[PDB]
Amino acid sequence: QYSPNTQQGRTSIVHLFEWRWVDIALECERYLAPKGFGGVQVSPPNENVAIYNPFRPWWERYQPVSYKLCTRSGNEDEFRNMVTRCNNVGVRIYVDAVINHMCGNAVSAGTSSTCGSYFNPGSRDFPAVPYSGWDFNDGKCKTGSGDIENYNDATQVRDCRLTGLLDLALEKDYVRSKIAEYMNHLIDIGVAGFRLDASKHMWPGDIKAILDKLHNLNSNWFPAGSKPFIYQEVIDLGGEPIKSSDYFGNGRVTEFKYGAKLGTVIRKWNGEKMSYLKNWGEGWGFVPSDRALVFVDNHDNQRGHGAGGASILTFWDARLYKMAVGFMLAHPYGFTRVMSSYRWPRQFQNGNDVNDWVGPPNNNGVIKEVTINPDTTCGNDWVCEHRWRQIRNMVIFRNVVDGQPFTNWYDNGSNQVAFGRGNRGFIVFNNDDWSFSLTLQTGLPAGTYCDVISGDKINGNCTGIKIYVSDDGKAHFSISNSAEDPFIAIHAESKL
Ligand SMILES: *[C@@H]1O[C@H](CO)[C@@H](O)[C@H](O)[C@H]1NC(C)=O
Ligand SMILES: OC[C@H]1N/C(=N\O)[C@H](O)[C@@H](O)[C@@H]1O
Ligand SMILES: [Ca+2]
Ligand SMILES: [Cl-]
Repeated sequence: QYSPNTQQGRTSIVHLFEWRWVDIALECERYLAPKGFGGVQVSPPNENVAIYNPFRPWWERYQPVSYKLCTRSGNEDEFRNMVTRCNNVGVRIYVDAVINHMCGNAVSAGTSSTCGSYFNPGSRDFPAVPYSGWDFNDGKCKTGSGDIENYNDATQVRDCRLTGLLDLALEKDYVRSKIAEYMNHLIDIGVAGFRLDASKHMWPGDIKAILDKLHNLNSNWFPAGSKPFIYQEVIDLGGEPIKSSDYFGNGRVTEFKYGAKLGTVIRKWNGEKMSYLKNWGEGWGFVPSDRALVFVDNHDNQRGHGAGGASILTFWDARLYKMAVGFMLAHPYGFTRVMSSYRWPRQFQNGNDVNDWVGPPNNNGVIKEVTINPDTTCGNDWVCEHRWRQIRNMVIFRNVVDGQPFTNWYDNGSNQVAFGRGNRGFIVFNNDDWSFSLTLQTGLPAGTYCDVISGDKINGNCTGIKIYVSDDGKAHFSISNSAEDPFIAIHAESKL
């Protein structure tokens, strides 16, 4: 249950946030498969409320109306087509499962849904599922408002409404069955696993009951006995009665402390320095590596909607972001998820982005397709971080060094550090305000290696910086604090 089910040799998944199924299918074939990406986390594929005020925000997809595969990303046929094509090329699909709640209790009854399904929040009526008033925790929640009021009370955090979202009575067999019916439909379609949205707001035991109802993966693509990959979104930064460890029996958990701390260290906030990353991992109080799903930023906190705060690094901070992602992909801790976003007009007022609700690039509500520019970058406002040379090459770096131990660590007591992965790869970082020029032990076999951050290895030649490793495994590295990308990475496959 803790295995990603990716193809051997592929070690990361990418979140193609708000992408259309047709665009993801093409991407699997033209880019993801060729570049060695393990899989894709897709946005919720089930019908949601169509919110027009504000105009179609990204968060409307976290307010379910039914389990019909019909959204702004596409319909069920397009969804199945995407899963099939991606699987045939060795790229897995992971579904964002929104199973803790339905839509806001204050949402107007009617057919303002992505598939026209009728729903009535007021009377707890969702005929397309179907769910009724007997299927929600209204009578179970003990708060005066019916919403979660105090996170220090583990009970209301689970039984009450998260900011007004109707809370499903997950203890009922009927509700558990409708949810499992939905998930098994996806499993039989070919998905390899799920991101359980808002797991903190569900009892570990209720999740387990649901998981016990799931089938094994589609035997047309996976070996018999394969279980779906499960990673639960649990925000645990300490200081709360709920611990992410309470969920280890169901699968992996999102380690939000990872990005929050990496961000403060790289930004060099309050005395933090990269030299302190020598014992990065459990040594920093993180969950066990084999139970962790790590990432620098996620769809919520890159726009200040989750946990991590102002320390979180995103594509907006391009230079430092590439460094954080590089460190993450080079370090052996956890299973890595790469973010792929779209640009929106950030409008800061009193320290807060008033346009944090803006949905994906669109034409009157219809999501724009991902266009590919001649330099492999994307158009139509899709950022496509997964296509940035520095990030794409580190995704490959992780595959190449998979299994190799963390070794040959070096640091200058400040912000210039380096380390290798067995004898398959080596990486160097310079985050100090002065240049780095030193000869280091890399542990790599003698030869000429192409730096994969500044360039590529194309037809027996390097398009960027070249590194020369001597017989003793030593090599000289020179990185100016003025370099566009203040770090260098070389591996077994970038060797000339
Ligand atoms: C490497 O690049 C040089 C030009 O810089 C060229 O002369 C040479 O043929 C290239 N090597 C290969 C193997 O293509
Ligand atoms: O930040 C509040 C809440 N909001 C959420 N999404 O908007 C998360 O699913 C949940 O884990 C988090 O605790
Ligand atoms: Ca709940
Ligand atoms: Cl997440």
